[PDB]
Amino acid sequence: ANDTVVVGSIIFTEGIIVANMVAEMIEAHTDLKVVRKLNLGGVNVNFEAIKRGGANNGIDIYVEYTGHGLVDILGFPATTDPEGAYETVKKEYKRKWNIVWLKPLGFNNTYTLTVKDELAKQYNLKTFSDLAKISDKLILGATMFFLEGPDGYPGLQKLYNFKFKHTKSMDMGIRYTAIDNNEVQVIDAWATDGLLVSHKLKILEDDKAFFPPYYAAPIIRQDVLDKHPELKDVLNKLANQISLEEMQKLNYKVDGEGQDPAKVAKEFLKEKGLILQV
Ligand SMILES: CC(=O)OCC[N+](C)(C)C
Repeated sequence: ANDTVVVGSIIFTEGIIVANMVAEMIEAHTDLKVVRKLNLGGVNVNFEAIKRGGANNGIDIYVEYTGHGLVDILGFPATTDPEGAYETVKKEYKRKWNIVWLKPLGFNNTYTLTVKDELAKQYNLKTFSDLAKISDKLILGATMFFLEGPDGYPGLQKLYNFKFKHTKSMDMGIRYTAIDNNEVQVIDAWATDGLLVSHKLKILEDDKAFFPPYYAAPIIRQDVLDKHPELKDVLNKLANQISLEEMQKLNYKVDGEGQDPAKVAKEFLKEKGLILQV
């Protein structure tokens, strides 16, 4: 039959690694072949693509974050525990879109606000509220995802009354260079970022609990499951197989050591026995 499915990803390190793992798992454990589609734009492009589906110049599968689905359903930022966010997006995406959330991969790749350790020491910063009190002295460098998202800086700024001198929209790797050079003093470090535990930075505490959980999980069209039911158990073989620490190390293999994400993804799966060597 030569059936194929389309796995989509935004172009960023973690997204392409986990999309590749999904692709490798499908090709290793089923007869299906996988088109890897890369999307440019924000955290909405994959959602609109999966509504279209692989037969309609969209995608069939991608790895989504629970908190993004939660804020999209609610229309307002909220906080809840991981199960609250996961069960809510799973039930709602099935009802409204016939999209199936599979099990979480294991890590929570949340937004953070992060400063240099020395700045945190110079002002005894521990929390977002501590930072807000001195924010009028500081420049924020952040990803376009953070600056444009409803769950990002817009709602965060209003809750804490952040007063940064200005914000600079920056590519993901650039923002680490920028804080290192003191071009900015705060960045939206993401919890799994490969360069994070490598730059002498302090992650501050979200003391008012603005952000939702951001647990990554594969999601798939129901009609693709209807045609290839084996995909559910195959993709759920990834369930809880990637801790925060594991994801950070894979991200660093790409961003810090220059390895290509296809090789990084496949070697991880082989090392953990999730695929066998052919
Ligand atoms: C681009 C993207 O989807 O990144 C997911 C991580 N997060 C929640 C910090 C934005």
